[PDB]
Amino acid sequence: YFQSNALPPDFLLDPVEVSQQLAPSLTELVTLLDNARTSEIGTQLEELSVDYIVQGLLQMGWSYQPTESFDLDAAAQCLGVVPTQVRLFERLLQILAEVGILQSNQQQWQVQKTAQKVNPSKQSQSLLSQYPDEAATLTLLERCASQLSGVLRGEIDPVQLVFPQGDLTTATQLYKDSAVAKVMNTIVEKVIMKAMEKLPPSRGIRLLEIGAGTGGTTSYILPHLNPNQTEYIFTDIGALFTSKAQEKFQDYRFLGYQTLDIEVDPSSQGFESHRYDVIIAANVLHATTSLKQTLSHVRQLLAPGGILVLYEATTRSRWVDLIFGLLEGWWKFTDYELRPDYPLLNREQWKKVLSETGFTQVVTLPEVEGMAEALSQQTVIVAQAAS
Ligand SMILES: Nc1ncnc2c1ncn2[C@@H]1O[C@H](CSCC[C@H](N)C(=O)O)[C@@H](O)[C@H]1O
Repeated sequence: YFQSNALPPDFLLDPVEVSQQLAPSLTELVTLLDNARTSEIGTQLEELSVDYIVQGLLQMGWSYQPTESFDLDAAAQCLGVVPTQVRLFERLLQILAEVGILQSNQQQWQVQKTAQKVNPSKQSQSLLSQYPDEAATLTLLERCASQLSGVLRGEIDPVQLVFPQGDLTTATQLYKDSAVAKVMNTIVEKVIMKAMEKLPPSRGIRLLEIGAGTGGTTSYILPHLNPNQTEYIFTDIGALFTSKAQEKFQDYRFLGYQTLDIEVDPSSQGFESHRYDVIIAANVLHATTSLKQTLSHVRQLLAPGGILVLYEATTRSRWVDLIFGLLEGWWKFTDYELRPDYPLLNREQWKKVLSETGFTQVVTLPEVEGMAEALSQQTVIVAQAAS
């Protein structure tokens, strides 16, 4: 029975082996997603996003006419974009170019077509009656994007728009109970419960969640953990998040709460190096300045042979730009050799930097043949600390 608990968690299954065994469960799980419905709603949200950008630009006095060329800074200064929001402002122009309203050569911008009248809020409500199931996303897009000009002009701290004290959950319902998040979060749970199904009765398991928010992904895991054999450290950079979560999860008695900034050495923050079996980071690692230093801090927490579970969006999204792209974390990135103009990585980029930062046996999920395109826009990545 008893082997020494000081020795590494050799009992953990391999991510590839976990992926193999869950494969039939995933082929049934991804068909529960509506191919057309989540595709329809995705396209329309990208069209709505344009409306919000045009609405916001006009409210700042945008007066540029077709053929006219302007400089990015000059336009920012004209419309009153505060200096810290010009990165976001550039991306909003890049989006107008994708749809043909603007064109870009050099760092100069030329108007192609005059933008027409928009009422994105009237159209938002239409979408809400059509698709009440994505109400969290439209409500949050409404609160953040219908205030874009306030944000670009620095009159609103976007934190109060995305994560105000009186409402941290709306941003979590997006991460937790959207159609796609339900699939991805179930994978996170099934992966974690499969990886540990060989845990000796003699040994406890230690999990640590980075950037856990108010527990969007956490809530999928906790119902399956064995309180007698588990320690679960709920961390976030913000104390308001851990405090709301402690309220939500108060009757799970095996939970620890603590604050962690994954951009600074976790050992300087009260965390033991290389003594966590499983690290969860859902939708957080991208929001840092250097993925290599961030992933090296993550690696520093993992026991030899321990498991990282990552949940990340992998594609550009205009409606996401109008919510989380308002925040500092979205544009923190400075590792331009890897991330030239957007904080997110695709599946192949994530595998690459993970192998460079001391991980192996990297799996990306789901990978099912006829799955919805929307399942290719997000991924669960499982990787093993390379002993
Ligand atoms: N540098 C950092 N270190 C740790 N957490 C961070 C961080 N920067 C941002 N975060 C946290 O990352 C979270 C992104 S939203 C949280 C998502 C969460 N997994 C959920 O499903 O609810 C925020 O709560 C934010 O506070």
